[PDB]
Order: sequence, then structure tokens, then C-alpha cells
Amino acid sequence: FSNIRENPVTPWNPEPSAPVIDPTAYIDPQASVIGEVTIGANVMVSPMASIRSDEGMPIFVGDRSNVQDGVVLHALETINEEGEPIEDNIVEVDGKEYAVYIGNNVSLAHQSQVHGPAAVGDDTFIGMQAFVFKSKVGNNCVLEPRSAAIGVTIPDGRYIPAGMVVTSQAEADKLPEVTDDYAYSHTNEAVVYVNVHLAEGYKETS
Amino acid sequence: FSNIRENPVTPWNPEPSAPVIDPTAYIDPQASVIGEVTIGANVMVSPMASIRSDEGMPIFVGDRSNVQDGVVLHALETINEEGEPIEDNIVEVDGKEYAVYIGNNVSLAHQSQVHGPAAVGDDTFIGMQAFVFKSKVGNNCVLEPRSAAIGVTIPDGRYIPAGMVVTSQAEADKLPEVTDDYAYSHTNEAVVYVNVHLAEGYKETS
Amino acid sequence: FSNIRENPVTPWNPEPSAPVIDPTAYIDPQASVIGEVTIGANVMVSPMASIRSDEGMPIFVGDRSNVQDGVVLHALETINEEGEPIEDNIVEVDGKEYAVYIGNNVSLAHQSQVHGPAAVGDDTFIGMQAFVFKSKVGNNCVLEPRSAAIGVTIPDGRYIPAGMVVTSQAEADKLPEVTDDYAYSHTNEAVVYVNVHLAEGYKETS
Ligand SMILES: [Zn+2]
Ligand SMILES: [Zn+2]
Ligand SMILES: [Zn+2]
Repeated sequence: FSNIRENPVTPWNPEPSAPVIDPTAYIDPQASVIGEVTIGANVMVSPMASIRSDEGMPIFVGDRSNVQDGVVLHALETINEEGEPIEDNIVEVDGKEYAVYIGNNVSLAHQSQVHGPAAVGDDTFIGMQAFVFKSKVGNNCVLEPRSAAIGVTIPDGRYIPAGMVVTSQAEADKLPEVTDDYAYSHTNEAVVYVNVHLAEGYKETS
Repeated sequence: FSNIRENPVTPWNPEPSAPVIDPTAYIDPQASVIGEVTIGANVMVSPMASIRSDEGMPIFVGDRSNVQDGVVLHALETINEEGEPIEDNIVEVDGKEYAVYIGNNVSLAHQSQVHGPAAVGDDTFIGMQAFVFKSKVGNNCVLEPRSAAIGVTIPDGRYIPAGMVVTSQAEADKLPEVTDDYAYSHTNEAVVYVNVHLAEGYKETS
Repeated sequence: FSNIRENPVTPWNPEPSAPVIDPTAYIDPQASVIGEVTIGANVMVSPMASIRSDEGMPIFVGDRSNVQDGVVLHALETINEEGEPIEDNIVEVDGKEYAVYIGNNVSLAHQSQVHGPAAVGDDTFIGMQAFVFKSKVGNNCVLEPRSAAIGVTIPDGRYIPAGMVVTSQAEADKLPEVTDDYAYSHTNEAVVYVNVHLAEGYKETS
């Protein structure tokens, strides 16, 4: 079998698409990448990740971002039966439409999940086992381990404390701000540096 | 290696069993299905799922149900050392005994887990990253993302709010009811429709 | 591809290392084990687990311990750019340094994760979907399903209630004690017995 493959023909997908992966990205052999996916340069996709763009599409992962072990990306249907685009399930980023948009320099840590409709802004850390669904996470944010954002917009530069499940815009508006002395303030740039280097190192083993 | 395989011989499993999978089910090549498992028609098993019936057995997945990416099904021992059935670890559904019973038209969403002893009634949605263990989830229920049911019975037609961990029968008795205007009221039938079509589409690629 | 493999050359890893696995351990073909890892005797590594010692290293798993389906072990960098050991990210156990140390007779249940720097004492159960990061879990402990220990030390013989996220030493100091009548008091020794037997049974299929 191939772990990088096209999505299947369905009522909402007349024409199958294969992933477009930059030559500098590393897809582990035990990761799965299916369908209408764009993977940017220097991205590291770890073992057991599953990026599956067969329902809601497309799923984009920007440059120097990392999709860690066991992370799932998938999305709610973006085209219904009759060929109609379901706009509630589509996010818009820089004038383009996506089912899931992961920006540049974003870390999706181990066992986290981003389910479309969703967008994750540049230089944000999505912590271990965290969860994002029907939400827009701004740039320079931090979702600590086991936090979750569902149905909300997380303003730029804010963090979600470990274990907190954010389901209302009123709650997302009062999240705390990332400051220089906040414990995860430098976490994402370290992770990004590491993962870019791991992608290169692992590419030299293939 | 084969990803669909028999369980190993152990003190509690004198005779190995191989999965019984309907020809219309789709098992992704990167899913794992081991042992005394029954998979029904039109079921979709996604990448990185692990259905492992080697301890507690059998594990059943009914018709038109879906086991999404990274979902784990496994169960506590159902036969002890001396060949004795441990009745506390066995669930009974329609006069038959199972370690894990997943009914028909049930969605086990991405990264959720159902650990036996457990039963999940027809047309219920088990949300992303949710958890069911030592529990009986009725039919037409909804476990929102990151909810959990442990050691309880979830009455038919109720939902568990995102992030809520239900560990007592008193709590399960007062869960809210699914109504037409509840946000996840039509989620499972949409997921089921989609996953049945994905199973067929993916079967046409094999 | 090989699922058991060396870590890549990076700025912090001049010399690649391959896993040292006891002949009596069983590594499922759909598990991934990468880099500077030591796996002890009679250990069972299940489908979809990912043990990845490519950043923080080494990762040790002691005798008769089990790494269940979808469990991730990984760790923060232990050597920085300039070849300097980052002592805050290194744990010390019996006079030896590790990125992640999993002791003997420890169960890492399905979908849990232990992220270095971290140590987990002998005969402790890390429950389904639980999370340990920047913490030291003592021996004879129980992390119930969906519990978490972050940045703390969990004293020997204590348990963390299902769903509880422990982030402060004040909180970890007041956790409840495991007693004979506590519900998970015999869980780990049962799991260990089972998993040792599964490792042997599965080794007889290879
Ligand atoms: Zn989905
Ligand atoms: Zn289990
Ligand atoms: Zn990591």
C-alpha cells in the first residue's frame, strides 16, 4: 500500500485529488496523508499522524509547520449531495477557502487534533492532546496540553490553560495573554526549529 | 505483515480467532484489526484505528458504523486464568455476550476510545477524543468531544457536554436530552451517511 | 520501511543510535520505535504506539512494562545547539540520566502519553488517554483515565482521579492514597500479568 494517496470518488468528490507535498517536507512512512492536501516546505509529519482530506477539503499545512505523532486532521463536509458548498463548514484565510487551514510555523503536538472547519494562525503551538474544532485560532497563540477550542475565535497572542475547554466567544475573549514570562512563551519557536531540523535529518534517511 | 490478523495463544485464549469482516466493510491498510472481532456491513475503519480483541473478547462493530482515525477498541479480560468467565467484564446485548459491543449506525469519531466492558447503542455519536469504559451508552445519544462515560449507564437520547467526565449513575441520570434544536442533534446521521459512502468509495480503490 | 529504526543526524545528534530491544519484548509491526531507546524484557508494544527518541534522549522502558495502542513517548531537547545538556529537560533515576524513564511493571494504557522530561516509577498504571509531562510519577501510583500530571511530582502510592489535571506541587501533595478498597488498587498488576502473556503469545506468531 501507499501511505500518500488520493481520496476516493464519492457523491461530493467527482474527481479524486492527490496530496501536493513540497520536496523538502518529510512524511514518515507510518503517517497517512490522503486526498486534497497541501503540505508546505520543511514540514515534519510524524509516525501515526493521519491527514485525511476526503470529506471536507482542502486541508493545508503551511511552511515549517509540524504534525506530530498521532495528530489527526479531518473535516466536516464542505460540499453537500447536490454539489452545494456548505459555507458554515468552510474557513477563509487570505482570500482562499479551506476545510482546515494550518498556518506557517505552527506546531500540532503529539495526539492533538484539528477538525474542520478550522484555521490555526502562524506561530501558534497546539499542545499535546489538545483539540480545535469549528474554531479560528489566531497567530502567536498557545493551546496548552489538553486544552480545547470549540466553536470560537481565539484572539491573536492569547493562551488556553492546560485542560480548559473553551466553547463560548465570551470565554475566548477573556483568555490570558502570552507574555515574555509566560511558561510557554518560547515553546513554539523552539519546537519549530527542532522540527525543521528533524525533517531535514529524516529526509537524509530516505 | 498483515494488519488483519488472529489473536495470539494465551492462557485465556486456547484457540486463536481471526476477524469476521463483511465484504462491504473497508479496513484501511494502516488500521489494525486483531482477533475475535466482528465487523458489519458498510463499516469504514480509518487509518491508525486499532481494534484489538486479544484480552476481553469478542468485540463487535455493527452495520453502517464507523471507527475513525486513531480510535482504539480493547477490553478487560473476559476469561480468567482458570478458564472462568469474569461476568463483571462482559456486557449482554440482545441475549448475546460481548467484551465491547458497538451497535449499528454508531460513529466513533477521531481519537475516541471504547474500552470493554462496554456497549454503545445504535445511532449514537461518540465524539472526538471522547472515552467510554465500563459503561452502557444508550441509543440516540451524543458524547460531545472530550466527554467521557466511566462506570455508568447513559440513558437513551441523552448527551454529554464537551469535556464532561461522567463517573456516577446519579450524574448520568441527569444528563440533558437531545432535542431537535440541540447542536449535535443531526450530527450522527450525517456522519453515518458520509462514512457509508466513504467505505464504498475506498472499497473501489482496493 | 522498517518500523524499528535509527534516529536521524541533527545538530544535537551527531551519531545516530538504534533501539536496544530485549529479545523477549514484542514490538507490533504497526508500532514505531525510533532512536536512542532501551526496551526491557517481556515488554509488549501495541499497534500505533510511537516511541521516538530523536529530540530528547534516551527513552527507557523497563522490564515487564507495556506501551499500549496509540501511546506516544517523546521528549524535549536534552542537548542544545552548542552541544550543551539542558539539565531542566533531563530526569535522573538510580544515578542515570534519561529524557523519559518508564520503570518496571508500568502500564501505559491506550492513547496515554508520557513526554519528557519525565519519569514513571515501578508498578504504576498510567490510564487511558492520561498525560504526564515535566513530572515524576512515583511507584505504585494510579493515573485514572484522562488524568494528567504536568510540572509536578506525584508521591509514591497516590492516585489521580479520572479527568483531573494536576499542575501544581501543592495539588500533587494532597492527592488521595491508593488503598486496598480503591477501585484501581489491583488494576496494574492485572494489566502487567496480561501484557507479559500477550508479549509471549505475540512473539510466537513472529
Ligand atoms: Zn472528521
Ligand atoms: Zn485495554
Ligand atoms: Zn515532543
